[PDB]
Amino acid sequence: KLPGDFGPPRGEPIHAVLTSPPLVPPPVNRTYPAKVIVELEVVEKEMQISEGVSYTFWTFGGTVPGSFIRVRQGDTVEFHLKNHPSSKMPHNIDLHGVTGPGGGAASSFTAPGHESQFTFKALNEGIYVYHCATAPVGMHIANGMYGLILVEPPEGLPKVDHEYYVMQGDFYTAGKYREKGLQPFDMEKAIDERPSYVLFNGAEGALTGDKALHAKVGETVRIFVGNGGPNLVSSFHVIGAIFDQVRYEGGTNVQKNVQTTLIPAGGAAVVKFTARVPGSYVLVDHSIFRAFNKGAMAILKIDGAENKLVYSGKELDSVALGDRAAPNMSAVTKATQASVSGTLTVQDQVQAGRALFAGTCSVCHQGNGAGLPGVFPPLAKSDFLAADPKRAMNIVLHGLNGKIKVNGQEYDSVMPPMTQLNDDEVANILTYVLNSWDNPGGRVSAEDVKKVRAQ
Amino acid sequence: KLPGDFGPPRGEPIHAVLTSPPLVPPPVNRTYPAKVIVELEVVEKEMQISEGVSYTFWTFGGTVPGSFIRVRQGDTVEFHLKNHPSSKMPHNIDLHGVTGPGGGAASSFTAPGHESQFTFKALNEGIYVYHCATAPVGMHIANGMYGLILVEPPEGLPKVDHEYYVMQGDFYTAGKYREKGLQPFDMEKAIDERPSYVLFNGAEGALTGDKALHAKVGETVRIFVGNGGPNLVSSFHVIGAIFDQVRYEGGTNVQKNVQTTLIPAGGAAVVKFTARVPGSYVLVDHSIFRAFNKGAMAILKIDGAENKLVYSGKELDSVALGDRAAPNMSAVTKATQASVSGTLTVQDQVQAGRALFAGTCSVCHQGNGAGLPGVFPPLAKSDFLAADPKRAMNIVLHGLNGKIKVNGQEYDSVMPPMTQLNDDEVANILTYVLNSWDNPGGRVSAEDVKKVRAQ
Amino acid sequence: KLPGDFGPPRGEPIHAVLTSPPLVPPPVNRTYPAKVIVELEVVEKEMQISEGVSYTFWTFGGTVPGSFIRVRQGDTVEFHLKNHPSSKMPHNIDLHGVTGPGGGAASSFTAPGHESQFTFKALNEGIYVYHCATAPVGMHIANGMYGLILVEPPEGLPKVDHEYYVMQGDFYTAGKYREKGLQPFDMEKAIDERPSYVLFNGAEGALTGDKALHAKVGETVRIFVGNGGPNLVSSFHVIGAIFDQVRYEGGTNVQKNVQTTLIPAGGAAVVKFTARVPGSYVLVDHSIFRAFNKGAMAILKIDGAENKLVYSGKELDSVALGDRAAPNMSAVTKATQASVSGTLTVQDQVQAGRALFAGTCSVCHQGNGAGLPGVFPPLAKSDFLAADPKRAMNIVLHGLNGKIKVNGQEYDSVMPPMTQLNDDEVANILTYVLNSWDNPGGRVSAEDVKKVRAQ
Ligand code: HEC
Ligand code: HEC
Ligand code: HEC
Ligand SMILES: [Cu+2]
Ligand SMILES: [Cu+2]
Ligand SMILES: [Cu+2]
Ligand SMILES: [Cu+2]
Ligand SMILES: [Cu+2]
Ligand SMILES: [Cu+2]
Repeated sequence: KLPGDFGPPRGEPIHAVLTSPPLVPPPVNRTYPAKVIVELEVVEKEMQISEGVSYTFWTFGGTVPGSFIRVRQGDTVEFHLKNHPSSKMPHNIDLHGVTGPGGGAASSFTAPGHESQFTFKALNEGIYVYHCATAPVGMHIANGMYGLILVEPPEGLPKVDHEYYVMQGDFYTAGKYREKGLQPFDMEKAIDERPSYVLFNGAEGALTGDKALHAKVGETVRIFVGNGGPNLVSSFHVIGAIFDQVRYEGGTNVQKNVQTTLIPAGGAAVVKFTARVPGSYVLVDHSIFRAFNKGAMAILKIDGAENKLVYSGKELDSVALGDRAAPNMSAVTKATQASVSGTLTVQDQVQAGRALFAGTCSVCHQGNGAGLPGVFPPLAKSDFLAADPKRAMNIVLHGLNGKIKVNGQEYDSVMPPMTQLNDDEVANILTYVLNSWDNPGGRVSAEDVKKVRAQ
Repeated sequence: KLPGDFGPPRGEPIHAVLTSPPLVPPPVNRTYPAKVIVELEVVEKEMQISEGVSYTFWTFGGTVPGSFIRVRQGDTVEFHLKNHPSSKMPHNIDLHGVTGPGGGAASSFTAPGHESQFTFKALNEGIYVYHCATAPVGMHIANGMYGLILVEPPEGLPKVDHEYYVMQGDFYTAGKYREKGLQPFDMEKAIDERPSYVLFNGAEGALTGDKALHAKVGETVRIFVGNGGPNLVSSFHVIGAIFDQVRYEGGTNVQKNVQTTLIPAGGAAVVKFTARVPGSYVLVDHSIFRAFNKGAMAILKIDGAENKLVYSGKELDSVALGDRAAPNMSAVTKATQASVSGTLTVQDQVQAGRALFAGTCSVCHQGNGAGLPGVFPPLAKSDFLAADPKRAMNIVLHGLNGKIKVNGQEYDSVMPPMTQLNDDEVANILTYVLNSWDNPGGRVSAEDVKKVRAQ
Repeated sequence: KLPGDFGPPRGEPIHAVLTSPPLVPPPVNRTYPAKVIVELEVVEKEMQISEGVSYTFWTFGGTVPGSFIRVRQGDTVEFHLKNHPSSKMPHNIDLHGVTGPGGGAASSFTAPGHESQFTFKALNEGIYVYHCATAPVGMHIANGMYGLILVEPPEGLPKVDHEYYVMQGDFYTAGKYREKGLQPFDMEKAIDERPSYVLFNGAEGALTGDKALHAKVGETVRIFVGNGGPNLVSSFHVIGAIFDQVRYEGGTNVQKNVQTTLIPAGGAAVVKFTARVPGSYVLVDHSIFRAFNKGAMAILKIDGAENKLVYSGKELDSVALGDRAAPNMSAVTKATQASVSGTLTVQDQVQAGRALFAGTCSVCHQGNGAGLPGVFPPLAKSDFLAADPKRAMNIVLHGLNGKIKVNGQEYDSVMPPMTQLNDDEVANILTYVLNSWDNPGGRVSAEDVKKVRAQ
C-alpha cells in the first residue's frame, strides 16, 4: 500500500467550499474517499496593509492568506487555478502535502485570463502551506501568495467549539513602517530578510479590536496556524495562556502544554486552546520587535465570568497593546485620505492623534494627559507645551532630558526619542494634545515636522 | 556504566574509509567495538562557489562539507588531523558527539605542515557536525570548515536503497551574489548574519541538474543533513514529498510524516524519503530568498513510471527552478574566463545569456521569446527591442511600465526591475536575445551596462 | 477540574525566597498547595556589559536576568511588583505560565516609587520566562527586563547535585562591540534585529573564567535555560558534551541525548548534564558569530580525574576560548578607567593588551610571541616590528600579505585584517607587544590608531 490507500473515489464529485480568513470550512464529515473539485482564482489588488498605507497584494481568492481548502486523506483532488485577466503576472501553485514534483507547480502555470488544472491524491494527512512557485518565487510569496490546506484524518479531527485560520507573513515595503501612501515591494529588504511589517492575515490590526477572534469561558478553540514567510521563523506564542496541544503539519509527534513554539518558514501547526478566564489572549511572534513594532499581534477575546481564584487581574489595556487596545484606528485612515484630497481639517488630525496617543504617549503622560506630579509631567493644560509648540516637535522626535519646570513643578527625568514616528503621526498626535485638556489649540502639519526632522 | 559501555576494542585496528560529499561510507556492519584510526587533512584552496565566482575555501579533505566519518557507538577513535604545508592558517577540530572539553579542540591544534592526534571513545550514537574551532572560529567555519560524523547504534541503521550526504552553509563574500571574480571573505556581513550565498555542499548547483542525487520509484533514501552555519537556522524542506522520519543528532525523539523541519546552526538530522512518483524533489531552506535568490536548493531526481492516480502533473521546469532546471550553466563559467583572458566572443556571450535567460526572463517572455500577445510582449523579432538597444539595458535594470506598442500590439503592464543582475549577466542575456529569433544581432558589453546603471 | 486542581491554599503563607543568577532557590519540598507571596522590585542602573563598557540596564531585582522565582503547581501566588523611586520609567510584568490576560500586565503597571499587586493560581507546571510588558515593550526587554519562574510538579523535580540559572539576551548599543564608555540603547539596531552583544546573564564573561559554573566528575547538573530575546532564537549547544534531557516550558515531550537545541525568543528549557570527564564545557548560541564575536559563551567547569579511555585530550585554551580562557580581563576595565581619569600609564596599557592578546594574536604568533619560523613570524624581539611601529598599527587594522623578512627569515603568507578591534584595543595590544620579549618599549595611543584608521 501507499498511505491514504482508501480505494477509488465514491459518491458524487464534491465542489470544495473554500473560506476566507479567519474562518475555516466545516469538517468534511465523510466516511468515504471523494473526487474533490477545487477552484481558486488569483487576484492582484491594492489593499490597506496599515491605516493609510496601501500595498499591491497578489492573492489566492482575494485575501491574505488565501482561501482555506479542506479535504480528507485519500481524496482525489482536481485542482483548478484561474488567473484573473486583470493580473499583470503569471502565477502557479505548490501545495505542501502533494506527492509529486513541485507540489503542482509545472502543471498549474497560468497566464492572466487563463486556467490550468492538475489532479493529485491527498496521501498525507495534516495542515499544510500552499503558495505560488513562479520565478521570482520570493517576490510572489512576499506579495501575499500563500494559504493553508487541511487534509483531515479519515475519522476527522476531535470536535471543538471554534476553528480559526491565522497566518503570519513578513512584508517588504520601500517606505518605513506606517509611512503613508502606496508602498512598492522592496527586493533589497526582502533579500536581506529585513521586513518593514510582520503581520497576521495580511494587515496591521487584521485580528485586533473589533476584528478579534471570539470564544466563551469553557469553550475549546482550534487555530490552524500558518507561516507563509517568505523568510521569518515565528516564535509563535499566546500571552496569558497555554496550548493544550501543538501538532506540526501531519507529524506523528504532538507536544502538549506549551506556550511558545517555533514555526518554520513555510510551516504550519494546529494548536488547541481551552478558555479558562475572560479577557484578550494575544497571539504574537515573540521575536518581540515583530509583535510590538511591526504588527505581529492578533487577539482571541474570551467573554464570560471572572474567576478571582485563578486570576485577580484586569483585562489588557493600552500599556501592553498600545494603539491596538482600541476597537480600530479608522481616524488615521480618514486623516490620511483627507491629506491626499487636500481637505485635512483640525478635527481630522485630532481624531487621528487621539488613536495614536494610546500607549505611545499615554503609558507615561496618562490617557487624560495629567501625568504623575514630579515623575511624568502633564500634557493637560501644560504651560511648557504652550510656551513653544516647535520645541514640542523636537521633544517627540529627539527626546528630552534634564531639569525642566512644568505647571510649577520640577522634573529631572528622560523621555526617549521617538524618531520612528512618521511626520504625519507626530503632527496628528501634537494636534490632538493642543486641542485637548484646555491647551491653546491650533495645529502641527506633517510639513512642520519634516522641517524640524531635517534640523 | 557510561553509555556505549561495550568493552575494550577487539579485532584489528580499522583505517576509516572517508567519503566526499554527497556520498557516505558503507555501513560498519560490525558486532564488536574497534579501534578506528581516522586521518583527515586540512586543505586551503580556491574553488568555484558559483559559475565564474572563485572563493578561497578552507576544507577538511578538499571538499565542503568535509569528508564523511562513519564509526560505531563504543568504538575508540584515534583521530589524526594533518594541516597541508600550503596552508596559511593553523586549524583544529571540534567534533559534536565527543565527550571531553572542546570536542577535541585543544589537542588537535595543527600548524601548516604539522599533524596532531587525540583519542576519544564514541559514547553517544547519532549524526553529528564537526567543524574547525580555531580563533577566529566564525571565520574558519564561514570558509567551509565543517562536516558530519555518524556514530551508528550497535545494531546499525535500518537498510535503505541509498544514503546521501547534504550540508547547508551560509557564505559571506565582499561582492554581491553572482558578482564574478575571486571573492574575499567579508567579516562585516558575517558578524551581521547577512550572507551573500546560502548553499548545499559548497557551491551553487552542487546538487542540481547533472549533479542531482538519484533514486527510483519504490526505493528508500536516507539523507544525512548537516547545517554547518555558521549563523543560519534552516527551515529544511522537501518540495513535493514528505519525510517518513526525521531524527536530530542522537535524540530519542523521532518525528514521522513531516515536510518542513528546523535544523539549528551546528545541528544535524537523519531524514528518510520513500520514492512514490517520478520527478525532481527539491531540498530547500524554506526561508525562501535563501532557496531562490542565494543558491539554497538541491535535487533528488526519481526515475520510474508515472502514477496518474497519485499525481497527474508534469516534471518541474524553469518556472519554479529558474536557471537550475537545465543540466548545468557551464557557458557562464566559459564566458567569465573569456572576459578575464580578453577573448570574449559574441557566441561566448550568447551561450552564457541562453543559460541565464531560463526562468529569469522565460517565465513571462517564454523560452522561444514569443510572449503572450496583449499580455507579455515578444522578444522574438521585436521591433521595440531593435529600435533602441540602450533602452533594453534600462528596461532590465530599472523595469518598464505604461502603454507601449510591440510588433503592432499595445501592452499596458509592468515588468519589475532586475537591478540585482550583475553587469555581465545583463550584457550576456541581451546579447543572447539580440542573436536569437531573427533579432538584429550585435552585442551588449558589461561596460555598456555599467554606464547605464551609473545613470 | 482545571489542571493544578489541588484545593485551596493550606499551611502558612510563604514569603518566596528569590535568588540572583546563576543560583536557584532550593526545591519547594512541599506536599500541599500554599499561598506564596512574591516581592520583586524594579531597579534601573548602570552596570558593565563588557570590560570598560557601561549600559543602563532595567532589572527585576538588580540583576539580568531577574531574580529566580520558584513555586509549586496549584499554589496561589500573590505577586507584589515595586518600582524603585530612582526609576525614570513605569514598569509591569507578564509571567508566562499565568492563566489570564497579559500574564499580569494590566494589574502590575507600577510608576516610580509605587507598588502593584495581583493574584494568580499556578495551574501550569513548567519553566517559564517572565518579562516587562510596558510600551514600548521591545525597549524594556532589550534593557534586561526578563527572568524565569519555575512551577514545580506536585512531586518535585528529580534530585540533582547542582541547579543553575542561565539566560540569553540580545543587546543593542549605539556603539560597536567593545567600544568603551556608557552606551545608549539603539532602537534602529533593535528594530532590525542586529544586536551588538548576545550574552548570558547580562555581561561578557558573566559565566567564564573565575565566574564559571562548577561541578565534579560523576555529578548531575540541571540548568534552567531562558531566552529573554528580545529578538533572537538560540541554537543552544554544549561543546564537548550532550544533554541527558531537554524539556521546553511545561511540555509533555522530553528530548533525550541531544547536543544542540533551538530555544525560541521568550522560550525556556530545563536541561540535564552528567559530568563524565574533567574540563570546561562551553554553553553557546551555535549561531557562531554570536558565541565567538558578540559574547554568547558560558562555562560549566568539571573538576576530577581524567579518563584517557574516554578522552585523551587537553583542557580548552585560548585557541578556542580566545581572551575568555583566562580567569578575567580586569586589566581592560582598569585601563579604560585610567583613560577616563587622564592617568593611563604604559603598565596599564601593557596589562590590558596582555589580556586582549590571548587568542586574538596568540593563535598564530604564540603566547610567547615566538611564532613558527617560516610560517608565522615572531613578535618576540621582532626587527620588523621595531623598524616601523606605525606600520604595525596598519598591519593590525588592515592585515598584511606578500613576502616580508623578519629576523633573517622570509614569510610569504596572509594576516587577515582585524578592523573590528577598537582604537584602545589596538593601542593596548601593541603597547603590550612593544614592552615584552626584548622589544624596544614605548607606547601606542588610542589617538595614534584613530589617525591610522582614518587613513
Ligand atoms: C515615558 C516613557 C514617556 C513617553 C512614552 C512619552 N513621554 Fe513625554 N515626557 C516624559 C518625561 C519624563 C518628560 C520630562 C523629561 C525631563 O527632562 O524631565 C517628558 C516631556 C514631554 C513634553 C514636555 C513637557 C510637558 O509639557 O509636560 C512633551 C510636550 C511631551 N513629553 C509629549 C509627549 C508625547 C506627545 C508623547 C508621545 C508621542 C510622549 N511625550 C511620550 C515621558 C514620556
Ligand atoms: C514578467 C514578470 C517579466 C519578466 C520576468 C521579464 N519581463 Fe520583460 N517585460 C514584461 C512586460 C509585461 C513588459 C511590457 C511592460 C509594459 O510597459 O507593458 C516587458 C517588456 C520588456 C522589453 C521591452 C518590450 C519588448 O521588446 O517586448 C524587453 C526588451 C524585455 N521586457 C526584456 C526582458 C528580459 C531580457 C528579461 C529577463 C532579464 C525580462 N524581460 C523579464 C514582463 C517580464
Ligand atoms: C594568523 C591567523 C594571525 C593572527 C591571528 C595574527 N597574525 Fe600577525 N601576522 C601573521 C602572518 C602570517 C604575518 C606575516 C604576513 C606575510 O605577509 O607573510 C603576520 C605579520 C604580523 C606583523 C609584522 C611581522 C612581524 O613583526 O612578525 C605584526 C607586527 C603582527 N603580525 C602582529 C599581530 C598582532 C598584534 C596580532 C593580534 C592583534 C596578530 N598579528 C594576529 C599571522 C597572524
Ligand atoms: Cu504568483
Ligand atoms: Cu513551499
Ligand atoms: Cu580552521
Ligand atoms: Cu560546534
Ligand atoms: Cu519595564
Ligand atoms: Cu512573553
